[PDB]
Order: sequence, then C-alpha cells, then structure tokens
Amino acid sequence: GSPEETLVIALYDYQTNDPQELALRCDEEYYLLDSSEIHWWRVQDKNGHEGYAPSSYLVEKSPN
Repeated sequence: GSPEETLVIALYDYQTNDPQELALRCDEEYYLLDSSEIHWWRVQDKNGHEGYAPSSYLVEKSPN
C-alpha cells in the first residue's frame, strides 16, 4: 500500500495561473504523482490534466 502514488483532497478551490498549475475543486481530489518533492506537489486529474498544486491547501487521502 505504497506505490509512491496516492490521492489528495483540495480543501479550497485553487485555480491555475498557467498549464503549469492544475485547477483544484473543493472536496474534489486528484492523483498524486510527485510526492517526494517538497517545493510543489504534482497532481493529475482523471481528465488527463496535470499541474503543480499546493500541498498546504490540501491533505493526503491514501488508498482505500
């Protein structure tokens, strides 16, 4: 239960200022890709949209 990839939940509706960031929705979650880093958490939407996301305005969801 640690494929180096989990899901997160956006506490607040964070918007993207460029293809670099990923638009987040309140209550919604995304696919965590690069969690090892620390500067910025990389997330991916089920639509194939990825971008840097603030790990601060969100929390880990873990599998199951």
